[PDB]
This record gives sequence, C-alpha cells and structure tokens, in this order.
Amino acid sequence: STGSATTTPIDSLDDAYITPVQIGTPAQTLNLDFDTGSSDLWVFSSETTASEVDGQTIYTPSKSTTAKLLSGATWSISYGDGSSSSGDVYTDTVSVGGLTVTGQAVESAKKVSSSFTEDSTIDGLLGLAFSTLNTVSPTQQKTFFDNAKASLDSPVFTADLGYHAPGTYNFGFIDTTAYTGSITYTAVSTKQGFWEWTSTGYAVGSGTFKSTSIDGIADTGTTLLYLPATVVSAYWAQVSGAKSSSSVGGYVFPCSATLPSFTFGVGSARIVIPGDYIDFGPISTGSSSCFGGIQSSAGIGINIFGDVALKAAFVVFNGATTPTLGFASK
Ligand SMILES: O=C(CNCCc1c[nH]c2ccccc12)Nc1sc2c(c1C(=O)NCc1ccccc1)CCCC2
Repeated sequence: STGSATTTPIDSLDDAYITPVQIGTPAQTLNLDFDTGSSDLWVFSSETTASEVDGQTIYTPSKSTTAKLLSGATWSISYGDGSSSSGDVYTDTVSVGGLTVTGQAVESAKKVSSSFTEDSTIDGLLGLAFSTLNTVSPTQQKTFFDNAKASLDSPVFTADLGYHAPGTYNFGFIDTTAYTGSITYTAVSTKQGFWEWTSTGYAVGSGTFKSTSIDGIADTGTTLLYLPATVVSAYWAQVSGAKSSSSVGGYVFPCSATLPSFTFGVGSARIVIPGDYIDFGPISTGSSSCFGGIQSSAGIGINIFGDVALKAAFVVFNGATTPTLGFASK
C-alpha cells in the first residue's frame, strides 16, 4: 500500500504545517500537524474543555461506529516549549491520503494548553517519531507509521515541505520526480526515540564550509532551526544589525536585511537553505525588527533540524530494520 497527502503552511510564515487526516466511520477529517519529533496521535475532541477550544475541528468518538474506548488508558504530554495536552484514548480507523490503519490509537484531549487553543488551524498532532516516546499509560500505543509499516510497499515516509507553499507527505514510496540529484542517506540513532542524526558541518552564505559534527534531530514538528551557539553566532554575524534579544528570546534582525543562505552537511552532500527561509517576520505587528529562523540550541540540550532546514530538502524517513534518514536538494 501507499499514501500521499498535501501539507499546507498554517500561515504566511510557515510556523507549522497541517495535513488532512480521516478519522472514524464515517470519516471525520481533521487537519493534523505531522510531527517527526513526537509519537502521540492526539486530537481536539468532543471531550475537550469547551473554553480551551476555539475554532478547531473536533473528533467526536460517540459518532464513530468503529471508535472503541481503550479501557483505563490516559495520555499526557509536554513539549519542551511550554505547551502540553492530555486526555483519554480510543482506537479507530485512521486514513492519510488513501492509506488506512485500523485500530490506530487516537488520543482524545480533555485538556490542551494555550499554544494549541490559540492555533485554530491545528486540530491535533500526528506523531511520526519512534513509538518508544508514546505517552499512553499504562500500555504504550504505536504511531500511525508504525501501524502501517508492514503494509507499505516500502517501510518509508518522505517529507517534502514547501516554502510559503503546499508540500507533500508520502507513505510507502519515494517520488523520484520530487528532488534534484541523488538522495544522500545518513545514520540514525533511535536511543532517544528521535530521527537523530549527525550533520557533517555548515557554511554561512558563500563562506567556506566548516567540517564539524552537529548531532541533532530531523523534526517536522518544530518551526525553526536550532543549532549550537557558535554556529548560530557565525550566521548572524553576517547580517548587519542582527543581535540576540533577551526581551524577545533569540536573535532578531532588521527587517530590511537581505539574509544569507545557510548550508548544512549530509555526509559529503550539502543542503542549502535560502536566506528567505530564515526570515520569520516582525517580532510584533508593525515592527521593523524581524525574528530569525535560526536560533541557539543552548538551553535545549539537543540541536533541532526543524522546518526551516527540512523545507529546503526532500527528506526520507526510512523505517527499515536499521532506520536511516535521507536528504536530497529540490
Ligand atoms: O516536541 C517536538 C515537536 N513537537 C512540537 C509540538 C508543538 C509544541 N507546541 C506547538 C504549537 C503548535 C503546533 C505544534 C506544537 N520537538 C522537540 S524534541 C526535543 C525538544 C522539542 C521541542 O519542544 N521543539 C519545539 C521548540 C523547541 C525549542 C523552543 C521552542 C519550541 C526539546 C528537548 C529535547 C528533545
């Protein structure tokens, strides 16, 4: 089997991407944030505190003839940004672009934090990291991709995120028309449950490539690119007026700037992030100071190749016996 769905930025800045998912019988289509940085499939529901729901489409399990309460299961998750959600669990039928899983754990939210209530475009998350991270207790549940793996023509999914434009998630196959040149595959560690890999280095603009190991995670569920303080200082040094703001909590720069590109290494290969992709608009409406799309991973504990980096690449998440990650220019 295979599946193919379009993913769309939620706003003019690509702060996140949503992909339509069909849940239950008959189908309830909810728009989910496909997230390679977590492992819970959780949704706004008819069980969510009415004051924490504001425009999101809700999953109503009582209306699904295939939904079944998972007796005694609860879930509770907190991402390292403040946001969090929790609730109970159902198993139901879940389809993405023609690809169908029966008995997928669908984690119904009873409480969500502010960050999610505020984003009316996002009806939940579909986690695509490793099932070891799944928070359902007392019995861990499997991610959509894991449940689907055995059925796929190939145990893979690809992420093709667009810059200020629609993109594609495919399951089961690799679209050879979607990228230029060849796909460079690099090793993955699952020890922390992420698509964790090691970049061979970086360049700032047309500056000389620096070879250095940058261990980090391929994470579609994270907006920006978080890299070490040294690397990130080397980048913003090339932008006149750029500085790190405590009041803001990261590097900001003059909106009038023309940003240089950033290159990261995948083995001998190089992915080039156009300077464009690193601009995230005024820090507040009307301001001439703009938030940068590349930030320090200093108070995080791991580097994060978020959307800013992944959207410059065609990315293969290879769930074969030894998982690997693949990157191609596009
Ligand atoms: O958890 C994820 C991916 N999933 C994020 C889900 C999410 C949180 N808030 C949201 C708001 C809208 C849509 C989705 C989300 N990645 C991962 S993995 C990981 C972290 C994070 C993370 O929180 N990233 C986003 C972020 C990092 C730093 C500062 C601010 C934000 C930090 C500890 C090490 C391992």
